[PDB]
Amino acid sequence: DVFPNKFKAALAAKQVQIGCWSALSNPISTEVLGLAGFDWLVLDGEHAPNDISTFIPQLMALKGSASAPVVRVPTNEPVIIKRLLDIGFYNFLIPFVETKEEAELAVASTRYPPEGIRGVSVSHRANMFGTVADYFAQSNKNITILVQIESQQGVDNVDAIAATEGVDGIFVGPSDLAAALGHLGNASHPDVQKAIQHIFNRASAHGKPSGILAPVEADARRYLEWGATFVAVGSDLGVFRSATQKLADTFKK
Amino acid sequence: DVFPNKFKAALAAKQVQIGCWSALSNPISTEVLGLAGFDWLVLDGEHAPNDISTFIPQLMALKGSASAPVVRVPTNEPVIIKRLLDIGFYNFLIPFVETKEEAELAVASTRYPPEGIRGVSVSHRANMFGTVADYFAQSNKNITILVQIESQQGVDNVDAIAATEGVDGIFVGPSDLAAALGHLGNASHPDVQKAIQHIFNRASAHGKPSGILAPVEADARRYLEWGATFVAVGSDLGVFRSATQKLADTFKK
Amino acid sequence: DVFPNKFKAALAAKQVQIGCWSALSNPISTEVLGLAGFDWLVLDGEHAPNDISTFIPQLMALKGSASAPVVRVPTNEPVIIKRLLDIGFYNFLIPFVETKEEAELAVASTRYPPEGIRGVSVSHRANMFGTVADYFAQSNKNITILVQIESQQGVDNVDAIAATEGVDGIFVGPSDLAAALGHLGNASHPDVQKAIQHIFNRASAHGKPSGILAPVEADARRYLEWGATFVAVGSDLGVFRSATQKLADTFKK
Amino acid sequence: DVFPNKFKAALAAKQVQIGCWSALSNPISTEVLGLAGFDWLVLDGEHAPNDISTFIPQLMALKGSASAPVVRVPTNEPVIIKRLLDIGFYNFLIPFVETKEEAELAVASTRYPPEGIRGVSVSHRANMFGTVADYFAQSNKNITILVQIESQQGVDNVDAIAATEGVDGIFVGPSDLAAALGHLGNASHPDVQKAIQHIFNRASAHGKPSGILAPVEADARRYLEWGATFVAVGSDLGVFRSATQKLADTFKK
Amino acid sequence: DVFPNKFKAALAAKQVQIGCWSALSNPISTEVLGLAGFDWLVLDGEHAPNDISTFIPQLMALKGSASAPVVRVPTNEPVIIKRLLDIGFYNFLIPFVETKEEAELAVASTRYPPEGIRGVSVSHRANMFGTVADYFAQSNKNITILVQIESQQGVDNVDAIAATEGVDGIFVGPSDLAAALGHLGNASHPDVQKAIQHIFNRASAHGKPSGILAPVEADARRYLEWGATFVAVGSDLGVFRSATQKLADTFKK
Amino acid sequence: DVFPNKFKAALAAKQVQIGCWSALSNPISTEVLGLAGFDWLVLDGEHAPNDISTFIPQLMALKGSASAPVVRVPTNEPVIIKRLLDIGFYNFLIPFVETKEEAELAVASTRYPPEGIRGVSVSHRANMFGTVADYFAQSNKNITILVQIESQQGVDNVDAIAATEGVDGIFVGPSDLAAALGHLGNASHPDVQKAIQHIFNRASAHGKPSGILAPVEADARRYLEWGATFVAVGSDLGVFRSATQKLADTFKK
Ligand SMILES: [Mg+2]
Ligand SMILES: [Mg+2]
Ligand SMILES: [Mg+2]
Ligand SMILES: [Mg+2]
Ligand SMILES: [Mg+2]
Ligand SMILES: [Mg+2]
Repeated sequence: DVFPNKFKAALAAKQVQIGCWSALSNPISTEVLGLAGFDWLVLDGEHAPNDISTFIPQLMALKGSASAPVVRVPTNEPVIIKRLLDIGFYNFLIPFVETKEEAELAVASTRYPPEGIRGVSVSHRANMFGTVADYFAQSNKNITILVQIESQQGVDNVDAIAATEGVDGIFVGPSDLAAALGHLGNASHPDVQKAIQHIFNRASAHGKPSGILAPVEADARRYLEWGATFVAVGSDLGVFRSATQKLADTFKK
Repeated sequence: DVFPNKFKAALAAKQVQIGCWSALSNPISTEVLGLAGFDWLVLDGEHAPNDISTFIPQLMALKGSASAPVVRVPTNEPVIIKRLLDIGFYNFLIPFVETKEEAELAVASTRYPPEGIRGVSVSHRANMFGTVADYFAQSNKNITILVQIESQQGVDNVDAIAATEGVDGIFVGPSDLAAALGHLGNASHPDVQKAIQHIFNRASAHGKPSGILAPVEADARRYLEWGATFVAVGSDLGVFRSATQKLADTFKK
Repeated sequence: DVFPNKFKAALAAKQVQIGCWSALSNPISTEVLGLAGFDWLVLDGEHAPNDISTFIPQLMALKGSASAPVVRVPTNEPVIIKRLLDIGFYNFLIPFVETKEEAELAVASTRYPPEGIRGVSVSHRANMFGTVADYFAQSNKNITILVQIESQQGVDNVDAIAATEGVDGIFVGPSDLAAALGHLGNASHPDVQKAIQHIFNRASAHGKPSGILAPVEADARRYLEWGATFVAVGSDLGVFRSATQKLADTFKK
Repeated sequence: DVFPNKFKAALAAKQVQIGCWSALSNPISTEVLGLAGFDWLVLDGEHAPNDISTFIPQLMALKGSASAPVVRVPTNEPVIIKRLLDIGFYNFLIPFVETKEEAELAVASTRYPPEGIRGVSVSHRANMFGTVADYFAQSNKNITILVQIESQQGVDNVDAIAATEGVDGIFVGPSDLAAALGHLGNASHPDVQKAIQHIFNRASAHGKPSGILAPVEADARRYLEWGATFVAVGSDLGVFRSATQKLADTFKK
Repeated sequence: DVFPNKFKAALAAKQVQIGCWSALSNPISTEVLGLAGFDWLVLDGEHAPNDISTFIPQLMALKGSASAPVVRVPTNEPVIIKRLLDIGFYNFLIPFVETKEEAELAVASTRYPPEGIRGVSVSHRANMFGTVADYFAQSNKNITILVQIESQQGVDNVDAIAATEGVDGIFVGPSDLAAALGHLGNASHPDVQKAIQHIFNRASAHGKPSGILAPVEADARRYLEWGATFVAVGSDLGVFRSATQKLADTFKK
Repeated sequence: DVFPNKFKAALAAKQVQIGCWSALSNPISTEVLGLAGFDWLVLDGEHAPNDISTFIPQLMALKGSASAPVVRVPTNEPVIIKRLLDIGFYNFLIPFVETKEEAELAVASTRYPPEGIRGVSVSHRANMFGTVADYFAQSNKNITILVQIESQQGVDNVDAIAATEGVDGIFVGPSDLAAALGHLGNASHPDVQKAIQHIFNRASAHGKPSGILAPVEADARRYLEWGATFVAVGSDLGVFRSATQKLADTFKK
């Protein structure tokens, strides 16, 4: 049931995918998170204490969950992507995608030659140790590549990036984008808001779905109205912090 | 700093202490939990996958937190209590205390001879490796013992148990008490509610504060009105499960 | 999905169940082991370095596997069984069951009151954090109890043990039985073989299936012919040791 | 290589064995500790955060070290001893041995039937997965049992305990003995010193070597003069705490 | 109490800071190390088995310690620095800083745009999950950057490096410097000694404090006399090795 | 006994070395794997979930094994090699070695200046914390460098690569080579077979031994006949998968 990648297809079909970020970096809470019904969960390897050692336990925790696991790599480089592919990730979120070349490299990092440069191994979690049918051929067509536009250069080259073959979705990272535009900590600033819609619009111009992280409901709904389809509406860490604080406050004397 | 035990003092003063249960068994989420402001947190070793290997990481995660760490032991026996004391626990929740003798044994398990049977070690987290002043003497007077009345025999012997020297609080375990009274999964049944009130009354009669676990706000508020002072109003697990499901439902209905 | 317990049903139907022991105590190899197709896998907590900290990772590794996970507890006592139940084990192998009383205690340790003495918790892996329907009621009828007859007293009391309500299967532990009969390391001795057949006969007399661990194919096949139905035919450790040595020998003689 | 047990032989010969306690509970520092040249190292499972999960890593860290690994069990009970034996421990320190019966039980817990009650497993670290020659037979004669006399009853019954077959050494636990004699934290009190000498004398009377833990050089040297042969002269924790504080003080006064 | 960074200020004030290296890579011994009173502790990620998985446990172990935690990164590259910042490190030691450009990149790696290129996340250990006041603004002014001059190129460009804005301290790595000058294993060679004082002197010429690692007391004091202020006087590993060996030797027969 | 490197010498002597790949990434099974008698074991860090955290436990597990540990790095870059050297690896397998420059960099990454660029540390597992005699000098001559030729560029430059000083062996990675030649998943294709023998032949032309991974016996023997000497004949993962599946199939009804 590994292939076809249902998430990748849903995205292409322009269907709304509701997601949740994951930074708690442990299999116990992540197993619980997998019961919520989110369409996709982002195991953050860039801003959370996640790595191969924590990723496998969480992927195992998510076995049976309807949620599509997505790894947000620490950076766009071929080696860590090679390693994350074999441990079982079929969907990737690439931070700071600033040029056409970088978008091409990200895609190539997930495809075996001649299409890409992915290193070959005959047995691992990805092909469930040789039990995944026609693995080598099917893998090349079933990896989701979501590139993050969150820098001025990325915005400048958004068209070339979105036009890149293999780039399945254009994702806006609000915090870094805001910082890039001189508005650190203030993504709601008008100029950042304009940049966001511009990114969504250019994604659409190239037939690629757009996405974003929006933990504030009002923002998430506005982005959805603007045409975004794969929207992360919060994070396990954020809801845990908020919910635990609220419970304590409710009884505060 | 370690001593005097403020939590123990707060209980003796019959001051309200709002707590939260912990079963996520990992230092990452627990550090966040420590920011909530709960007066006490129960690291569950009876019904959650916690053990000494997970307890120390979480105790370290809670260093600096205003929340008093309390360990709920897997069972009332000397050995594990001996080990939990040395790793840094100064507050204990003892499950299934059904007789005066069992109450006395729990207390004795936390005190050095001649008062108790606690094994002696000269350096460990508890005396912060020899840096806690007058440790041996002060330790015996600074351990909190909270006994759980959650069985028919426990209810029958509640007076002798509450009258036991060293028993700092009388805690009601709703689920086991309900089951013991023939109402598994129905702690709201009048038979159970009546026993709870009775337990609270007898704790008061012997000058000991009473407590209970009540994840439903209405229940927690009723128990507080009845006079319980150390009330756990939820769990990190319950809060996490509910909050994540809620976020998903908000967008997926 | 969790209930009804198919393994328990298969045993009641006297259907053959081929199992494999597990002592490698890690999620990496165990996930691979789950692909083999064994009807049941025994995560050994008595003679292998397994504990709750290693059990959950392996249970997660086995999610989706057709193999029924069975835990062989370190000893027949209430507390550890209580803890193993909540982390997600629905099938148990109990070592050294020597009397009717011990058999009854093992069964009781897995059932909530009034039928048993199992401690109650409202959320854990066992009820998949509150998502298992009618959990409390169904759990009591869906736990498999396999008792090990591996001592002289166990043999003497095999009838009373097999007649005990809740005892789902009569399992022979070859090594301990051989030692108990004065033939340490020689389970093939006629004295031992005779006791095994006798045990199988008495299990059948009380309508309970019998089982045994037999890493030698000829032995396993003989025991199956004698009528044993849940037979462990090897271990991940034994298989690994043998296969790796064999590969090396093929080239180094 | 595994057998014969050289440490056990050294004790029988009444040869001095200098040991060091270990509580740092991790393989990194323990590997370094194994380079020190101590005759024996005690991996403390009673007063340090050690358990099977930390024991195997440290045993592996000590492979090749001339130091004999000794585990100090959390308590004198059959089950944990059974488990510690299989993971690779051949030398045991038993806390609170107070009667002849308890001494006999500790010994029996390490020997296979008919001599003892040790559970049988055909492959584990102890027999290095089936590579230790004549394992079953040799194991029964190669386990070291060191009993701790550290309670008033233990002192009263020291003769019967020392006379017990299988008891290889009589070890004095200073801290618990002092506490038992009403001198908590004052093992130097004459009452305690007198009991120690008496214990040493009775061990000698029954042809068994005596030992003790003495982190203060003057104390260790006095005990050696009195006739103790297996003396732990410190702990990795005590040495580390002292040495690091000393280095800091050298520059900060 | 996260900001202001007291260590960073102390350094700027030219106050002597006594430090200790840490390579034991575990929270147990590191918690003990934090009680010694060192002004700073270097959790080595370049030559010790430390990484994100070991760093968080040790940072938690150091909560409450007066010692300022400093991470010595594996190499000077933006990605690992990004990750180490979010896990809670506010002080960095950068190995092999050989050019002005590299010094600039190291500084920029720790500052949010427009000042630097640090990736943005709204919740993590660094801002204690949103509880650190005015975090985004304050963080950019509270990160300590200590660059290592330990290569011939670094020596050649020491002036440009020390003149770089954001470079708070010039640290000499003796072992690599010695090797670079053709004196591997002999930092005491006259030419290496001259290079060291030259580095200290150029640091001073640009108003930046100088530092070095000197486990031999005589060397540490000489360097202090030469004007160095942040001097690491040993390591947890070195003192442990020395102290354990000395204890054993003291009793060697 | 660390130096001289016996494996490195055996290779130079053109002696056949039978190896086995390791991807199970845990110390339990790897300790067992070390008993098989393979001449070398490759702890895979490129296609298996291995890293520093898993490498040290496995190296400790292999202490006492006659098998030479070899790490296959995730990629050819100086930083991870620096780190792997200090943790105790003396033999390296470098993936995708495509040019003379890259071969030179790999060699240099393992040698201290002036020969190479290896970073210097005075105490770590590699010099067993200062106990390895004449370490600094001997290390530079005792590291085995095995470069992988598994790309078209590597084949084109095989002569320059094999001629590089310090390159001890030319290893063919079949899967990547096949993919590079347009035959993904089909290394048996005639053109790949020709490329393999060509690589072996060019290795010989420069006096360097050749090696390859060949899990199919017929292939391994053919390669040996072609002149290859360090041949990996399988993997722990592959044999485990095959052997466990076979055992289950043997009894399948
Ligand atoms: Mg971003
Ligand atoms: Mg309860
Ligand atoms: Mg048995
Ligand atoms: Mg003691
Ligand atoms: Mg250096
Ligand atoms: Mg390859």
